[PDB]
Formats: sequence, structure tokens, C-alpha cells
Amino acid sequence: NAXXXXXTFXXXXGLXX
Repeated sequence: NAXXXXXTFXXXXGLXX
């Protein structure tokens, strides 16, 4: 469960990323 903020992947949170 990656995320928990902002980054090149995107924002918010979610699995895979």
C-alpha cells in the first residue's frame, strides 16, 4: 500500500503505487 502523500506516482494513497 504505497502513497500517503504526493509524488510522481500521484497523490493520496493506494496499492501498487
